Amino acid sequence: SPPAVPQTFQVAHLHAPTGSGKSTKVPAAYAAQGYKVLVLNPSVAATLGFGAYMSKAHGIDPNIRTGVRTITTGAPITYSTYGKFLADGGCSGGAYDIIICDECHSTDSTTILGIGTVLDQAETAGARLVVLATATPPGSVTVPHPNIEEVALSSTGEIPFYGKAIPIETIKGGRHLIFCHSKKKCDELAAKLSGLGLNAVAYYRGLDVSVIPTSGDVIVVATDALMTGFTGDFDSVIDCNTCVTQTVDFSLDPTFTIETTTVPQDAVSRSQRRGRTGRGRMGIYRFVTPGERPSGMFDSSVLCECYDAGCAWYELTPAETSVRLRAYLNTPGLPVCQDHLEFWESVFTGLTHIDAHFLSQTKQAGDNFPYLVAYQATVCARAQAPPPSWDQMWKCLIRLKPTLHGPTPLLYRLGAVQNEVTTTHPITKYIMACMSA
Amino acid sequence: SPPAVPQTFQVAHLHAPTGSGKSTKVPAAYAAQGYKVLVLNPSVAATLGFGAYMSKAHGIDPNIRTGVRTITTGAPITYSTYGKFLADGGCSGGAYDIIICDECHSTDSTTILGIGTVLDQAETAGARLVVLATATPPGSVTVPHPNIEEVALSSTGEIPFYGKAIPIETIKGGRHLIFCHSKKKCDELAAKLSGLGLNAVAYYRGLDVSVIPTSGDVIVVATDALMTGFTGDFDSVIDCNTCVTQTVDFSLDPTFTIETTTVPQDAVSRSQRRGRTGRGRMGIYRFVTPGERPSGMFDSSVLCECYDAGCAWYELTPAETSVRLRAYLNTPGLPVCQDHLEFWESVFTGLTHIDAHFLSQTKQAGDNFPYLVAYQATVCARAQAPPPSWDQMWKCLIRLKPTLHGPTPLLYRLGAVQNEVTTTHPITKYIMACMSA
Amino acid sequence: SPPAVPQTFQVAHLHAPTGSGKSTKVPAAYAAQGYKVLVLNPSVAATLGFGAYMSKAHGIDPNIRTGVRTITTGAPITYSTYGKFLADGGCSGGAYDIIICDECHSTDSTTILGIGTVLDQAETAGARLVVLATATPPGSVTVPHPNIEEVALSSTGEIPFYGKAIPIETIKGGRHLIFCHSKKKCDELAAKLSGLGLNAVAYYRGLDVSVIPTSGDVIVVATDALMTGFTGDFDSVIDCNTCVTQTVDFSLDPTFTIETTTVPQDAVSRSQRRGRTGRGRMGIYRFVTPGERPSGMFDSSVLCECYDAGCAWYELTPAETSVRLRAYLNTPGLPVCQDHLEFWESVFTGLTHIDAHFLSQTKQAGDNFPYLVAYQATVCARAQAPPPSWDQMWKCLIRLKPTLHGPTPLLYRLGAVQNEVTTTHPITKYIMACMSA
DNA sequence: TTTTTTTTTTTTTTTTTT
Ligand SMILES: Nc1ncnc2c1ncn2[C@@H]1O[C@H](COP(=O)(O)OP(=O)(O)O)[C@@H](O)[C@H]1O
Ligand SMILES: Nc1ncnc2c1ncn2[C@@H]1O[C@H](COP(=O)(O)OP(=O)(O)O)[C@@H](O)[C@H]1O
Ligand SMILES: Nc1ncnc2c1ncn2[C@@H]1O[C@H](COP(=O)(O)OP(=O)(O)O)[C@@H](O)[C@H]1O
Ligand code: BEF
Ligand code: BEF
Ligand code: BEF
Ligand SMILES: [Mn+2]
Ligand SMILES: [Mn+2]
Ligand SMILES: [Mn+2]
Repeated sequence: SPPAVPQTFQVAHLHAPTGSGKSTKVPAAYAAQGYKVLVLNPSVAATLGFGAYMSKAHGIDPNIRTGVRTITTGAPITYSTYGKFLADGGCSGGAYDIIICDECHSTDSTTILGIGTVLDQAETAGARLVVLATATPPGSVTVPHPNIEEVALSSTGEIPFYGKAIPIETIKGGRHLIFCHSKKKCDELAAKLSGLGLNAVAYYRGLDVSVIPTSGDVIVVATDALMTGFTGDFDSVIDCNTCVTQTVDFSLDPTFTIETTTVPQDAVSRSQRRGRTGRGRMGIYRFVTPGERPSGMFDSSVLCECYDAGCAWYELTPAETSVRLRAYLNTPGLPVCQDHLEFWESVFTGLTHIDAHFLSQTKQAGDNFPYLVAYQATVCARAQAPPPSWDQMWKCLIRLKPTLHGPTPLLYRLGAVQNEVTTTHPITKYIMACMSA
Repeated sequence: SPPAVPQTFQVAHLHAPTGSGKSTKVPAAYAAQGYKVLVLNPSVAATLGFGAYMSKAHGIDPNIRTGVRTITTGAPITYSTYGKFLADGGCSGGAYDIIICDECHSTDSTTILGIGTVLDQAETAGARLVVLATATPPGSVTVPHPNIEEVALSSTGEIPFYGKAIPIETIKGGRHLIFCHSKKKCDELAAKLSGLGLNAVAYYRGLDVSVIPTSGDVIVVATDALMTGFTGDFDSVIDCNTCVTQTVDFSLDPTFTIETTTVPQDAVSRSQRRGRTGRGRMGIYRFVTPGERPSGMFDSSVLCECYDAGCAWYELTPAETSVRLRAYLNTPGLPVCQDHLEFWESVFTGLTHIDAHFLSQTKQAGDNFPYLVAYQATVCARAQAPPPSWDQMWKCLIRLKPTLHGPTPLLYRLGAVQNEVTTTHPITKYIMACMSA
Repeated sequence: SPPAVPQTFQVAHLHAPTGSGKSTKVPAAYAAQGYKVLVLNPSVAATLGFGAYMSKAHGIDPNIRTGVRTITTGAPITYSTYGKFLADGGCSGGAYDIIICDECHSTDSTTILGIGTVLDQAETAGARLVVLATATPPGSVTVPHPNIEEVALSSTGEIPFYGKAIPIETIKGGRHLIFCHSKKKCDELAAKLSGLGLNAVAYYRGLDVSVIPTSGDVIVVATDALMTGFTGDFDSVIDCNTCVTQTVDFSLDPTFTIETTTVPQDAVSRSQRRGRTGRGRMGIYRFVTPGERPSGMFDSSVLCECYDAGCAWYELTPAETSVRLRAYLNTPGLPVCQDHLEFWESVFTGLTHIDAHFLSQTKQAGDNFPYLVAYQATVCARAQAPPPSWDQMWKCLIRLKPTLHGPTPLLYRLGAVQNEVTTTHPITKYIMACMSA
C-alpha cells in the first residue's frame, strides 16, 4: 500500500482504515529502508503518543516536536504537529527524504496551512516523497470497521445525553471515551459522572494531556481534541454526533459575518470519532443519531481563518499565506473549497498596525479569529469608541470603558452587536470595496 | 406558612407577598431540617443573586446553575434557572427531597416546560415535596404592599415617558429601576439619562448582569428581564405599565398567524414589577397608567412556544413535550390555558429535517419561535424560493438571494409577507389538515 | 438666502429649488457659525441618506434618528424624521439653537403634527431660530428646473404604463426611478422589468432602504416613499402623474365617510417627484400627463388623520394634538386647511378604552386610520356584532366570527359596508351630535 | 371583474472545537 520512494519529487496518497498503522508502521517501514521521515499530525495528544509507543513497540525513539514538548534523539523519524512545524519556519534544507502529511482530512486552518506549506517547499527542500495519509479521503462515505460494533443509544439510562441516555453499566469499569461538542458539556458531564463513583476526566484544547491515565478504568469526556490520530486504548466510544463549525456570510451589513454554529457531524467526523476505539482490538461505538452529511468541501471561513492564523501565529504575510493555500487548492485528492484567496488576501492586507497588546490578549484567551477580534479592538480604541458589545470577546477594552464613547466603527460581524454602529471607517469602506469587486 | 414535608409525594402551594423571603428564608428553613432543596427560578439575574446573598446573609454557599455560571459547593441548597434545569435533563435520581418551583406565575415557555417537567418526574425521582411558590397566584388581584408607596407620574418633568414625564429630582441620586416594554426604548432612555449627568445603564436578555452595580447611585432601564425574583436594592421603580405579548390567530390564510403586540400589563406584571422595590425596606413605585387586566389565563401561543423551545433548545420530541405540558395543565393552582396540546403536537411532529445551520442562526439571533422561523427558511431554500419578505427575520437566506425565485411556500405567518405566496407545499397542506380536525 | 440667527425667537422661511442644498449645505453653514442644528425630514430614506453623504462630502458625521436606526456621534447637526421626533417626546431643553422643519410642503399627518409641535415648543425649549424649508411653498406653480429636461412619453414602447408606454432603450443601462401610485403596480412593473434582463427593484413604506444599490445600473419602481428629500443619483425619472389621496365626506349616514381615491398629482407632487433627478447634474423627466392641479390647501381628512396618529402612535391626547395643530394653522406660510380642530377633537375624545390587541394589529398591518379601524372593531366585539364587512381591513375580528351576530354598530364609514347596520350605538349618537353643532 | 401613499413599531430562559 505505501507509495514507493521515487527518484524525483512526487506527491502520493495513502488511504487505510483507522488504526491500521498509517502513522506508525508505515513511517517505520520507510526508516527501515534508510530514509529520513517527517510525520506531521494535527493532534498534540497523538504526536506525544507516538513518542512513547514507537519507543516500546518499534524500538525507535523518534524526535518529537510540539508546543508542549521537544525531544531530539537523532532518530530517522520525526513526529511533529502542523502547528509546531509552521512555528519552526517550515521545511529544512535536506532535512528529510519523505514528508508524511498525516490526517490530511483535517480542515482546520493550521493543518491546511501546514500541508500547503509542505506541498510548496518539499521538493525545493530536497524531499523525494510527500505522502497525504488519512482513513477518510475527501469524497468518501462511512464504511464498516471490522473491530467496531455500532450500538445506538436509547432513552433508557440514568445519564441524560443529547436527547438520549447513557446506561451506567455501559461505562462502569473499563476505558471509555465520550465526545461532546463543547467544553461546557465536557465539564458538566465529567462532573455528573465523577459524582457517581466513576473515574471521570474532561479533556480539550487548553488542558494537559497528562490528565488521561495510561491505564486503569477511566472515562474521558472530550471535544474533537481527541478526534484524530489519538490512541487511548478505549473499550468504547459514545458520540453525540454533533460538532461546532464556522460559516462566513457576506451580508454586506456592512461587510461580512462570521457565525459559529452547532451542526450534525459529517462522515469524516463520524469515522474519525468512531475510530478512537477498535484500535488493535474489538471495540464498541454508541451514538445518538445515525447517518451523517457528506464531506469533501469546506467553508470559505476556513480560508479566512488561515490568513488570520498566518498573521497572528506564524509570522506569515497575507501574500505568503496565499502562496501556501494555492499549493493546497491546486493539489488533487484534498478537500476542495471556493477559491476566495484573492479576496481574503486583500482583506487582511489592509489590516495593518494592529495593537500588539490586544493581539496577545485574544491569542491567550483562545478566541477564534484572534487577529480580526484584536484588529476591531484596535480600531475602536483609536477612535475612542466602544466595542460591538460588552461580552467576554471584547474584555481587552473594558479597561478603557470610561473614555470610549459614540458609535462602534464596525469592521465586520464576529458576534452580537449591541452598541450603535457607524460604517464610515476607512477599513470598513476598504473591506466593502474588496467585496464589490 | 411553608408546607410541611410529607412522608409520601405531594405538591403544595406557597403564597406570600414580594420580598417576604419565599426564595431565600423558606429554602433555608428546609435545609435546616436536614433536607436537600432545589430552587428553580426563571431569572438568571435572580439566580446568580441568590448565590452572593445566601452567602453573606445565611452563611450557606449554595450550588448555582445557569447558562452563564455554575458553582458546585456541595451545599444542601441548589438554585437553578428553569432553562438550565431543562438543558441538564431534568430531575436527577434521588438528587433532592424538595423541589421548589419558584415564581410559578411566569407564563414563558421555559417556566411552563420546566414546571411541567418537575410535576412529571419529581415523585419518580424520589422527591417528597414539590412547592409552587409565587406572590401573585393565578386568579389574584393586586393588593397593597406595606413597604411601597404608589405615586402616579404627571406631565411635569423634563424626561418624556410613555405620555407622561419623569422629574429629574425624582431619580437624581439613589438607586432606581425603570421598566420599558422594549430594548429599543431601554437604550434611548438610558442614553437620554446618561447625557444628563446620571449614572444610567440599560439591561435586558442578552446583556451581562455585571452592568448593574452592587451599590452606589444608579438608574437601571430594563425590560421584564428584571421583572421577577430579582433584588437590586432599589429606592424606587417607575413602570410604563405596558408589556409585549404574543397571540396566535387561526386565520386559515393558509394556516395560523403569530402576532406580537404591545398591550397593558396584567395584575401579575404590575405586582411583580412593583415588587422590585420595597424589598426589606420602604420604597416608591411610580406609574403611567393605573389599574390593570386580570390574570390566570395565557394564550395558546405560549403552548406553541413550548413545543418550539423543546425542539430548538431542550432536545425534546413533540410527544415528550406533551407529556410535560399535560402534567402542568392537569395540576390545580396554576395558570390555565386552552387545551391545544394535540393540535400543536401534531403540527411540530410534521416539521422534520430542519436545516441545522438555519436553526442555529435563529437561536443566536434571539428570534421568537426560532424553530418555526428556521423551518420556513428550510422549506424555502429547498424550493429555491424566497422567504416571506426580506426583513431581518429572514437574513439567514439573503446569502441565497441570487438563486431563490418564485412564490414563497408560506407555512404560516410569523410577520409581514411581501413576496407572492403559494399554499400548495406538503407541510402547508399538512398544517391546514391539522386545523380542519 | 438662509435666515440669519436672531437674538430672540423667530420663525423664518427658506425657499430654493430641488437639489440646491437646503437639507445639506444650509444646516452645515449654520453649524460652521457654532450653532447646534436639528433637521427634521419626513423621509426615512432621505434622513439615513444624509448620514453617509454629510460624512464624505462635508466631513461631519451627524447624529441620525429614525425608527430603523440611531447614531449618536455628538456632532452639532442632527437629522431626524418627524416620526422619530414625535416618538421621542418632541423638543429637548436647550438641545438646539436652530430647528429646521425640512420639506414643510408635506401634508401627511406626521409632518403636520411634527411641525406644529416644533412651532409650539421651540422658543420654550430655547431655540432661537425655526426654519420652514421647501422647494415648493404653499401657493406656488411648477417652475422650470435648469438641470431637468422634461420629455413626455408616447404610445411607442414595449412596456405599458398608465395609458402610455416606456421604451426599453430609455431605461436600459444607467440609474432610473419610476413612480407608481400604488405598491401593487410597483410590484408588477418591477417584475415585468426584471423579467426582461433589467436590474429592477421595488420600494415603498415597509421595505428596507438597502434594496436600493448605492451605485451601478438600477431601476427603482416606487411610491411617494421616494418623493421628497431623497437623492438616489438617478439619470432620469418617469412619473405616472397620479397619486393616492384621502377625503372625508360628512354624509350623515350615520356620521362621516373617509374615502381613499386615486387622482391627478398636484404641483407640489410634480415638482418634488421631478426633483428626484437633476440633483447636482443634468437629468431627464418623463411623464404621462402634462400640467397639474394647484396646491396650498389640504383636506379636513388630514386633520382627522393627525388625531388618529396622535392617539395610536405618539401617546398624545386629542387636547394635546389640538394645541399642536393650532400652532401649525396659525403660522403664516404653510399649507392651509378648514379649521375643524374642535370637531375632530371632540370626536376622538369620545373614543376611549380601545382594545389594545386590535390597535396593535391595525398599526402593524399598515392600515390607514389604525385607531378608527381598531375602535370600530372594539365596539363590534363588545356588542358581539360583526364588522362592516369581512375584508382584510377587519381580519382582526375573523377570530370571533362564530360568536358575532346581528347588525353592525356602524360608527362611521371607512370602506364598503356589506352587513346589516344599526345606528343606535352611544358612540354613533355621540359622533352625530358632534356634527349637528 | 379592473381597485388604496406617506412617517411612528417586538419580552422572557436554554447557547461556540479545532
Ligand atoms: N499511542 C499508542 N498507544 C497504544 N497503542 C498504539 C498507540 N499508537 C498506535 N498504537 C497501535 O498501533 C495501531 C496503529 O496505530 P496508528 O498508526 O496510529 O493508526 P492509524 O492508521 O490510525 O494512523 C493501533 O491499532 C494501535 O493498536
Ligand atoms: N440578592 C439580594 N440582595 C439584597 N437583598 C436580598 C437579596 N435577595 C434577597 N434579599 C432580601 O431578602 C428578602 C427576601 O427576598 P426573596 O426571598 O428573594 O423574596 P421573595 O419572597 O420575593 O421570593 C428581601 O426583601 C431582601 O431584603
Ligand atoms: N445622499 C446623497 N447622495 C448623493 N448626493 C447628495 C446626497 N444628498 C445630497 N446630495 C447632493 O447635494 C445636493 C443638495 O442636496 P439636498 O440638500 O438634499 O437638496 P435640497 O435642496 O433638495 O434639500 C444635491 O444636488 C446632490 O448633488
Ligand atoms: F486513521 Be488513524 F485513526 F489515524
Ligand atoms: F415574590 Be418575590 F418578589 F420573588
Ligand atoms: F428640495 Be429638495 F429636493 F429637498
Ligand atoms: Mn494516524
Ligand atoms: Mn422569589
Ligand atoms: Mn431637502
